Parts: sequence; structure tokens; C-alpha cells
Amino acid sequence: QIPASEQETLVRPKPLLLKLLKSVGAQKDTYTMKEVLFYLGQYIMTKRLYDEKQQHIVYCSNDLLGDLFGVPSFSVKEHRKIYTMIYRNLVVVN
Ligand SMILES: O=C(O)c1ccc([C@H]2C[C@H]3[C@@H](N2)[C@H](c2cccc(Cl)c2F)[C@]2(C(=O)Nc4cc(Cl)ccc42)N3CC2CC2)cc1
Ligand SMILES: [Zn+2]
Repeated sequence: QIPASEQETLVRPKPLLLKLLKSVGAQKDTYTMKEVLFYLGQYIMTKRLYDEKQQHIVYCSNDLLGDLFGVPSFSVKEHRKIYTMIYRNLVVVN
């Protein structure tokens, strides 16, 4: 479904996404999607927003991640949906 090339996409985060990213990783102007997914994953894990042994759901109603995505929770299995939510919070650079 998801191609390997997606993780090579170069992106400029919008301000709220950039704020989230800077709380877990070095600040730079441009990131790859691989970086954005790693850093968001680490944000989720460190903050214990992910209930793995509970239908694999991230709960974000009480966190800026919920403002970023516009949902109170989401399944981590729904990669296509997660990409869409992330895409809306960045500009692709080419
Ligand atoms: O048993 C399954 O069937 C199963 C179990 C787990 C996953 C999940 C865990 C991982 C990864 N796959 C997921 C992911 C990686 C690449 C691209 C995408 Cl679109 C993606 F969603 C990721 C991640 O690595 N970064 C990131 C960032 C956000 Cl915003 C949301 C979720 C994640 N998950 C981190 C985990 C803390 C929640 C998928 C299926
Ligand atoms: Zn399971």
C-alpha cells in the first residue's frame, strides 16, 4: 500500500508540528518523512500516549498532538490516515 519512497519526501513543518519536533529532536528547517515519523513516534512513546496492549491506540485528546491531528485518538495501524494527518501539518519541498 505504502511505497518505500514515501520516507524520502523532504518536508518543511508548519509551526505547531515544528514545536512538537523540537521537543524531541534537533531543529532544522527541512526534514525527511522518515525523520518526521521517527520523532513523532518518539514523542508519543516518551509521553506514554500509546496504549499498545489496548487495540494499538494513541490517545492525544489531552496533548498538542491532538490539536495537530484534529482527533482525540487514532489507531497506529492506520498508516495511510497517519500520513494524511501529518501531511496537513507540513509543506513538501522539491
Ligand atoms: O501490529 C500492527 O499491526 C502494528 C503495530 C504497530 C504499528 C505502528 C507502530 C509505529 C509505526 N507502526 C508507526 C508508523 C511508521 C511509519 C509510517 C507511519 Cl504512517 C506510521 F504510522 C509509528 C512510527 O514509527 N512513527 C509514528 C508516528 C505517528 Cl504520528 C504515529 C504512528 C507512528 N508507530 C510508533 C508507535 C508509537 C506509536 C503498526 C502496525
Ligand atoms: Zn494486537
